[PDB]
Amino acid sequence: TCPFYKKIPGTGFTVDAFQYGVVEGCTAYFLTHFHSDHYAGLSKHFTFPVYCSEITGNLLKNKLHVQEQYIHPLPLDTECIVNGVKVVLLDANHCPGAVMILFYLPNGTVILHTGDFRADPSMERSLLADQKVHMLYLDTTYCSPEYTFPSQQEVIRFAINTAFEAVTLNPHALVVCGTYSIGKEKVFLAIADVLGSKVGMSQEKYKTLQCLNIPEINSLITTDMCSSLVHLLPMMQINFKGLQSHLKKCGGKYNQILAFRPTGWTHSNKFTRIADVIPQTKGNISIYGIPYSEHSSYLEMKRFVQWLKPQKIIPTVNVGTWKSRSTMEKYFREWKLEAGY
Ligand SMILES: CN1CCN(C(=O)c2ccc3cc[nH]c3c2)CC1
Ligand code: NI
Repeated sequence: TCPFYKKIPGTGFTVDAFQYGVVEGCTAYFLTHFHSDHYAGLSKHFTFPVYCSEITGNLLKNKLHVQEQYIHPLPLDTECIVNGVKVVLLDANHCPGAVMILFYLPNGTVILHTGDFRADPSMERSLLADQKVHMLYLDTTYCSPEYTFPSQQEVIRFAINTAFEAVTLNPHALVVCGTYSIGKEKVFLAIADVLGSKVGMSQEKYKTLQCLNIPEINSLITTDMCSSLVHLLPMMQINFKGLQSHLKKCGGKYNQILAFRPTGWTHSNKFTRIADVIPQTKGNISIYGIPYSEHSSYLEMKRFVQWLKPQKIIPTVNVGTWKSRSTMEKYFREWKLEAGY
């Protein structure tokens, strides 16, 4: 059964609701982004209209084999009419193709669904600018003040400088970056760029990246592993055993591995600054966990909501426990009282 927080009232619409069979009364299914918790259920056999961004539509067609006749891509920042209701897609600052959705209900109510997002001040100058929003369906992933992390720019600076130092000291070092979904591409692209290398990867991962409309991508990625000194592997292989195994396969080209795991928040954010981060090392392998987030920090989320001043907030993450729900509700009230809405 489809949960209430995936339904848009006064419409025939659901958001990220593909794992519940045929949802009674749903005339159009929206998909915010191509992450598996959100697309779970879509396949070549899906025969209802799916509304999404162009990038998301490319991934549906080529990775899930959804038939073209049911994929309805919409341009960003453009008023569109869907089944008699005005909608707008906005960039979510999450992974490639991820959007927020504005719904203008026939009765005058305005609803913003953030999908997954990393709130940014730049959103305060989109089409949201002087738009009254009555209901906000909010990505509350990190809705607690302990969740701090650096800017994406600071984390990339650390990664570039770390990789460049290591490989300039040892030209026979290989760099490895973990991945398990789309998103966080800047990590491996920025490192390859500083090293003057293409990024080497599996055919399956290459296929995925070719769907993302990234400028000059043919110049940056390859399936020829032998030509590359930056390799991408599944996140599950980024451990001492898995990396030792990989090094064996490279045929004595390399004698050291520097590897990166781009996590979200971890407990070491409560203690350490990005400049001070150190790896776990065993012999000729080192592994850095770097806090590259594609979700709002607590402070970023707070600033967005206090700027927007919604009348009602509906959380879409951490909704399964009474303790989480009570904690989030207490922060929303704090934010409202501080800002005066
Ligand atoms: C930053 N943002 C906050 C929310 N917001 C309103 O609540 C609002 C109030 C009054 C009018 C009158 C026309 N449009 C309006 C929008 C728009 C500005
Ligand atoms: Ni996501």
